[PDB]
Amino acid sequence: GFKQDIATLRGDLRTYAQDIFLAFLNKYPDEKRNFKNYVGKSDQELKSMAKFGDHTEKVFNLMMEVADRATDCVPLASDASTLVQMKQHSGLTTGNFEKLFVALVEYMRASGQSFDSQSWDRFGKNLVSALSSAGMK
Ligand code: HEM
Ligand SMILES: Oc1ccc(Cc2ccc(O)cc2)cc1
Repeated sequence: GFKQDIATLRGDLRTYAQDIFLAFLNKYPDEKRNFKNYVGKSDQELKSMAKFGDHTEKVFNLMMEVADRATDCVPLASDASTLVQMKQHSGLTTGNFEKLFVALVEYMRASGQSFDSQSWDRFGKNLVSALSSAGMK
């Protein structure tokens, strides 16, 4: 289930972080509005850009922590507040997060693998709720 999936993702985190983010950017190309430096690049080109590798991994490092601290796919209020309050998220709305988790669930649903895609969909919904409750528009 969900806890095992966190262990699976962590076991190959660089590869999952990159592949899931690329799945997001390719499903929702207008999301590059927030990622102007990733425009006009193939997947292989992006995976050779230092900040793409570094930042993607740091994002999924924290995403796996927030998942791990959750109870029944419901994140901590402190983790939602950190996500709303981060200088780097000043732009964003809950729709940006909903799209990331739609892409993550579809990636899991297409993978060869026994991911608990249902639990990740709930986690994305519940994180969106926590973000809205903690002040994200
Ligand atoms: C649970 C989901 C997410 C987590 C854990 C998270 C975490 C992070 C972290 C740790 C950073 C700092 C990266 C660094 O500077 O090395 C970051 C930066 C950023 N995040 Fe998020 N993030 C999440 C979702 C999103 C979403 C959905 C978007 C936009 C659609 C987004 C946009 C950004 C941007 C634009 C930056 C800074 C610019 C950049 O690093 O390229 N984040 N995020
Ligand atoms: O180089 C970066 C890549 C992504 C982000 C935020 C983020 C958003 C969605 C995602 O699936 C992974 C990361 C920040 C910096």
